[PDB]
Amino acid sequence: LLLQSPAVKFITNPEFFTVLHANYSAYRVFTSSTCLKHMILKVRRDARNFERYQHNRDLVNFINMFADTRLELPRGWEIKTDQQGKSFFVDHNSRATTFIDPRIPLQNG
Repeated sequence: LLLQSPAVKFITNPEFFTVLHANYSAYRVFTSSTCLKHMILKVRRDARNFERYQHNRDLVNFINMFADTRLELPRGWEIKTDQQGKSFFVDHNSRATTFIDPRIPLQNG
């Protein structure tokens, strides 16, 4: 499940670590964690782990560091927002909701 999600595509992409190192603060979040780094490495080894960790707040916040909110949302996605302005993302294509912004890199192999 979720093997074609933007988050799995990004985390398991050949160039994930290049994109990570190019974002210094994201690099700090990854490098200095224990649990987040462990979860990212588990997903990279076995992508089934992403669905298992999909709503984990630290994983969501980390992947959202890479979101480019200047881009259009991809076809079929909708943003909804909290009274507190927290955004969530509905992929009406797969009828699934996530806190992770689909406008993250490394989506196409």
